[PDB]
Amino acid sequence: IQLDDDARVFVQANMDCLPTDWRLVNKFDSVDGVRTIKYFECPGGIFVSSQGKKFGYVQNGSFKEASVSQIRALLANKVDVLCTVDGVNFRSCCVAEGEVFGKTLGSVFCDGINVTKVRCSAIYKGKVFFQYSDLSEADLVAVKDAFGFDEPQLLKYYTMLGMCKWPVVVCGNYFAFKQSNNNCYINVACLMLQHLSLKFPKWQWQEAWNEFRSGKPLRFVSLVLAKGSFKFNEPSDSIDFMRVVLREADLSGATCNLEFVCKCGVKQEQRKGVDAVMHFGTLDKGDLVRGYNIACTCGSKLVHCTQFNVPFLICSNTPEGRKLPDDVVAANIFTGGSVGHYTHVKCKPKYQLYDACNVNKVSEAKGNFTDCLYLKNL
Ligand SMILES: [Zn+2]
Repeated sequence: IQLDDDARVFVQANMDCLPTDWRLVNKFDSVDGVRTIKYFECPGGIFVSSQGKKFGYVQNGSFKEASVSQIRALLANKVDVLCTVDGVNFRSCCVAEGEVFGKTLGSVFCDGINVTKVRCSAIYKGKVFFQYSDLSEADLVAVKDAFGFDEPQLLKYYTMLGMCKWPVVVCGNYFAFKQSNNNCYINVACLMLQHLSLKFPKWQWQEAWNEFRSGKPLRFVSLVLAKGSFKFNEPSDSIDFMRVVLREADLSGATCNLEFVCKCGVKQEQRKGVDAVMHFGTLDKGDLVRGYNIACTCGSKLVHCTQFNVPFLICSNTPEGRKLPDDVVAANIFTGGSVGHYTHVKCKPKYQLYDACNVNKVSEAKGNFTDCLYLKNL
């Protein structure tokens, strides 16, 4: 015949199999004077047709040339979806069935999955679609309000959401991440965060945290990796991850009084929030009260905490072998060597080692500990 490849495909496909809503025409007509072959009749008074080799449709009395995709879209049931950039304001949009979402929506995620190249279907009806390309200044304001991100951070977030497909499994009363991409610093950090009650002012963070608490941490993890300077597949410190998390949380009630003494002189401060609950340079809470030394330009500062008003404490240090202080609830261990694996112990009632996705009663654990969590006697 003389039809275009696509058009030939479409026309002779639905020839040896004429669909339900249709009707075989197969006739000649004179539309706007021009000889036109009408192939089929479709709902809405549309006749899929050809003016020789040009392809299209007749509606009312006019012929319009159109791609097989445009026709296929015109005949299809439209699906309505909710588009947003921040998960706070939404607009309903229609997308042709069988068509690719990306065409009309730009880059999009749905339920944590990139669907920029998925083909539309009634299953997506009423689903939320997150857009993130071609963002106006208003959009970026919205994003800064709901995510606390700028544009590069947002793009990083969707990138991580794409790449971080780590299975998460149940281990006793906790969850843990299958090991890959040097993710154990994330694993032990989250094992520690699972003991904590937190709320987050920014909506996307609170929502992600709710999923986290219900055993679905990947979204939240992706937010954290986006907020910080973490690189996929690159090992980092558990304490950094925890710090980013806690910097995002509402810890306004948490304070403590600190005193420093060194050659530079004498300083007294009240630290608030994350600064009140995270401490570096000792693993022992008791040292915070009795005083301990950290390194400084002048050599070494003496550090003393005189007042605590905190929901919990995390004391961290460069990895060291030592007997665990008496009140520790959970701890991170950095086991060096060539690479550098992280594992985690919980102390009560059973002293237990969490390593990837296994749990075993501890027989002997000498170190090297890097983070200790305290919930009582503060
Ligand atoms: Zn000094």
